Amino acid sequence: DAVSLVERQVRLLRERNIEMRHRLSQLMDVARENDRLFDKTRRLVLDLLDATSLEDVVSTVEDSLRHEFQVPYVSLILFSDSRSVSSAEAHQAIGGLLSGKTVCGVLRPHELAFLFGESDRDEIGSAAVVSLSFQGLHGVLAIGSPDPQHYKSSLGTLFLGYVAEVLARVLPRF
Amino acid sequence: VSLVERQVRLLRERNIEMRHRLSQLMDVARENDRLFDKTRRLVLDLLDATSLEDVVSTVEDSLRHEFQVPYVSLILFSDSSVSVGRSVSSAEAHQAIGGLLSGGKTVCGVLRPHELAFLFGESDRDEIGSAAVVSLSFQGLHGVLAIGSPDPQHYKSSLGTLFLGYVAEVLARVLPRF
Repeated sequence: DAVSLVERQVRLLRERNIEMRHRLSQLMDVARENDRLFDKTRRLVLDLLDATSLEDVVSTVEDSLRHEFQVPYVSLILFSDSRSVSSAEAHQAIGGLLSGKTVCGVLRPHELAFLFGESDRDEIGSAAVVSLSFQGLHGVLAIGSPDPQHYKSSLGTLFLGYVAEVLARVLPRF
Repeated sequence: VSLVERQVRLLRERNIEMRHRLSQLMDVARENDRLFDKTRRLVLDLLDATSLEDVVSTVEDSLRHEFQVPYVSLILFSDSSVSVGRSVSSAEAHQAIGGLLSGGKTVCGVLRPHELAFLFGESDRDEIGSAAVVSLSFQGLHGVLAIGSPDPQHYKSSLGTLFLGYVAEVLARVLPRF
């Protein structure tokens, strides 16, 4: 009885210590990931600020999103009356999507077609899109993944809005 | 009964040490989230700055009241020094803290009295325990940015390392425009 009590103290302490090892490990994982997202975002921001052409801006954003952030599907479409479409062509295709806020989850078939092309549409389960606007509408930036759980919430798609904020301020310089 | 007593004693120590370790890790994660957000906002505010005054004012107000740093120094270098904020000549800067301007590192966030007195105007700068200093250079040396804390271990923090350096890089790029 006296030993059974202290034995139970040992079981309870072990359970607690195992539980805290799980939390510690889970916290160290998210810490490491935020360090990455932070570093990749920094390099993106500085590379965008140091861009000398519109082509270098586009290349920077696509290279980073695809190969630093490991986004399966990336679409950056700039609007121009001069890839890029007319603003009027953009509203004809996907008008009803743009209206500062990030839209995510299951987009409509015809919107996935315009952003990601006919082929890729079908392998995209979730997607997040944002308008590139700062003192004018400069285009649209979209990211997509086959996992429909990825890019369903604001949490998973938060970086997209941060990039769009900076990218939208950089596009007018060209 | 003494094997089981010995077991409980070591399990308790281990348990206590883990709790504290996990607690600190949670505090650090929370502070880093707060700092990520303030940095994001500062970067955009800087890109949106419409003047030199707006640039320097935004940095100092943000670092002091958003980041909540107790000691803040922003000095711009200029021969013809005319400004609301602090402005000294590059020559004068280098006489006081030139080793750090040239890209040098301090030993354990410890500045020397004359360096503290050059960087920090706060009447209680004598209470600074550690500091981080970074020069503002991008296609030229534009000035110096410095933060200080009463805590001697603060120079090792994510603020002192990551965030300050990134703020400096954006600030160094934006200053040339004015």
